[PDB]
Amino acid sequence: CWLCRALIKRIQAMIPKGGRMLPQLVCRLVLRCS
Repeated sequence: CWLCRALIKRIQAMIPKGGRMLPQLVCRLVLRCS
């Protein structure tokens, strides 16, 4: 009478995630024109 321990380890595999590069430098940083 347990098994539920399997659903829990599942959440364990779904905890991943991140992202976030933010490459706006050259965009508004250059605008040399000259």
